[PDB]
Amino acid sequence: ANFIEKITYLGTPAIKAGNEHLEMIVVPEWGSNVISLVDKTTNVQLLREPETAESFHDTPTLYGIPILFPPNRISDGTFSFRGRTYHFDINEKDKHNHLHGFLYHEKWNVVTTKQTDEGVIVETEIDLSELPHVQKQFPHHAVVRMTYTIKENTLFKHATVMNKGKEAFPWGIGYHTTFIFPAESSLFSLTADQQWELDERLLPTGKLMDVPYKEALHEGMDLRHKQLDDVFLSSYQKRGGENQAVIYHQHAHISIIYKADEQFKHWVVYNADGKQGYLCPEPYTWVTNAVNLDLPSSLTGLQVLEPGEETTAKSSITIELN
Ligand SMILES: OC[C@H]1O[C@H](O[C@H]2O[C@H](CO)[C@@H](O)[C@H](O)[C@H]2O)[C@H](O)[C@@H](O)[C@@H]1O
Repeated sequence: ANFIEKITYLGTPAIKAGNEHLEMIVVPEWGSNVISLVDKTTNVQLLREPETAESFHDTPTLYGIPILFPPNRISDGTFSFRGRTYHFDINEKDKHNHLHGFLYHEKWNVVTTKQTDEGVIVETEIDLSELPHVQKQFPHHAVVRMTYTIKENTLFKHATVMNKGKEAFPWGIGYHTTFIFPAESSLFSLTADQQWELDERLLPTGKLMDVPYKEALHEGMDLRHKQLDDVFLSSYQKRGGENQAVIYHQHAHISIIYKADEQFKHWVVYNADGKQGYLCPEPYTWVTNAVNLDLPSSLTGLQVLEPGEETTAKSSITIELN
C-alpha cells in the first residue's frame, strides 16, 4: 500500500510520499530537494533536516538531497566546449570558483505522480531555458527531470537530462546527499581504490593516488578523527563489482545502501570537521572541474548531449534492517 500527501514543510509547499517501509518528503520550490527520508519500521530519520527555513537557505547544499547540476567546482567559473568559452557566476570567492551549478536554489515543477502495486512515483522537472540568469551563463535548452520511486525498501532517484535546443552541450550531475552520521557509532564504506589529488582550491591536479586505507574503506570503518573533503574514483571502471557507499548505524542496526549506476564515476565524501554529526557521500557523473581537464571521458565522466538526445542517470537508497 502507498500514499501521496500534500504538506507544508517549514512554510513551503511539499509532497510526502511513501509505503509501509519508507516515507520521503520532496520540496519542489527548494531545488526539488528530498529533505526527509524516514525508515518506518524503526521510525528513524535518515537525512539531515534544517531547523528553520532560514537555516536551509543559508546552506541549501547541506540538507536533504540537493541536486548539483553541474557538481562541485569549475575553476574561475570558466571553461570551453567545442571552441566556445563559458563564464558561470563565481559564487565561491575565496577559492575563485563556480560551485555546485544552477538548480539547488531554483523552483522545480511537479510534472506527475503515479501509484500502483509497483510503488509510488513523484516526478519533478525544471527547464533551464526559462531561467534568464542561468541562460546568461549557459545559453542552452537543458531540461532536467527527476523521477523518484519508492518500492519496497528502496528510494530510486533517477535524473533524465534532455537537450531540447539547437546545439550540443556538456553535462554532469551529482547529489549532495546529507545523512545523519553520529561519528561515535556509525560506520562507512565506499567502492573506491584511488582518489583525485587536489590543490588548495579543491581542484584536481589531474593525478590519481592510491587510497592508503582502502581495505578499511571497502569493509566499513569509523570516521573518528578523520576529516574528509575528498574526490574518490569509483572502483567500478577498473575492477567491476559494486558502485555504492554504505552507512551502518550500529544502535538500531540499520544499513543504508546508496547505489549508483556506471555513469557515477566519482564520489565526493565531506564530513566538515567530523563533529557536525552528518556525512555527505556524493555520487557525481563527472569529476570536479571535468570541463577543464584534457583527460579521456572514460575517466573524467564528462558527457555531451547532442540536440534532441537524452540520458538517464540512476541511483538508489536502500534501507535494510540487520
Ligand atoms: O578555468 C579555465 C582553466 O582551466 C584549466 O586550469 C584550471 O584547472 C586545472 C585543472 O583542475 C588547474 O590545475 C588549474 O590550476 C586551473 O587554473 C586549464 O588548464 C586552463 O588552461 C584554463 O584556463
